[PDB]
Amino acid sequence: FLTAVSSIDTFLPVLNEAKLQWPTSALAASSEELLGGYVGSQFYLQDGKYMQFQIAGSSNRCELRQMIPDGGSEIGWAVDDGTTHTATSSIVVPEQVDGVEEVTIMQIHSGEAPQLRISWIRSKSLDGVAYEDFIMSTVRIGTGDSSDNFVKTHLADRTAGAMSFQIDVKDSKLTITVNGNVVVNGQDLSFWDGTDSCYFKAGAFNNNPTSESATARIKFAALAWVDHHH
Ligand SMILES: O=C(O)[C@H]1O[C@@H](O[C@H]2[C@H](O)[C@H](O)[C@H](O[C@H]3[C@H](O)[C@H](O)[C@H](O[C@H]4[C@H](O)[C@H](O)[C@H](O[C@H]5[C@H](O)[C@H](O)[C@H](O)O[C@@H]5C(=O)O)O[C@@H]4C(=O)O)O[C@@H]3C(=O)O)O[C@@H]2C(=O)O)[C@@H](O)[C@@H](O)[C@@H]1O
Repeated sequence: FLTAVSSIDTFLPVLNEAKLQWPTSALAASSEELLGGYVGSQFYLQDGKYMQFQIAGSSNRCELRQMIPDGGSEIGWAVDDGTTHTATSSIVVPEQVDGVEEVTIMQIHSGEAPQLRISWIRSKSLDGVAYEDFIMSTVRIGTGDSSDNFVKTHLADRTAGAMSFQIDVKDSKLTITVNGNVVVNGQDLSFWDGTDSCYFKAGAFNNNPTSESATARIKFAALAWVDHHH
């Protein structure tokens, strides 16, 4: 068998507060199964150090979903509880194979919709400007499908090396920090006030591929989910 992610220390904290959804939103592995060596080509320890996710198919996923720690059930939190909800990661996004067009690698999601997706995308025009092979944030400020429901931002061009992300939610404001630099500062999340079902996700969620067989692949050198009280 392939080497399991839980065979080293690095990812135990997040695995203790996650379930794995694969190849759909249906459960693939509970937190205890993840901590206890769940492994396959979709989810294995790569190069002795990376938690690697792989998935093919439109809207299929191999994704961690935030859980209450220590064997608990699904978590839900609010964007304005006065704490800071923080997701940190260090991600190697390799060159994606032909047919893969957008891969969501971190999210904030609720009972109804994704508040935030951080995704790699092959090609995209944003605000009249073309970008290629880059990392994007998509924030929902509404529940509809037209442009004004979203704020989409170029976060960084994709790099060969690891790229760090920090997602902070505090007092209905979102901050995104890439390689130590604040890119998105205080994006408003007030539309979501009253929602108590938000949670973090991370991994690989395959969006709008041109081929159903093309396999997205994303490597995490680090991932953590932490609520900071103030
Ligand atoms: O490309 C465009 O045309 C526009 O796309 C806009 O972004 C899109 C994305 O491309 C994706 O389509 C994205 O997909 C969302 C999807 O709409 C749902 O919200 C889905 O929800 C699932 C949850 O992630 C979660 O896995 C949930 O799990 C439940 C479930 O009951 C399950 O059975 C289990 O037992 O318990 C779990 C639980 O843990 O809570 O299931 C949900 C499900 O219905 O399957 O999540 C995906 C997602 O992961 O984000 O939607 C966005 C969008 O914003 O609508 C945007 O880029 C726009 O600019 C483009 O024009």
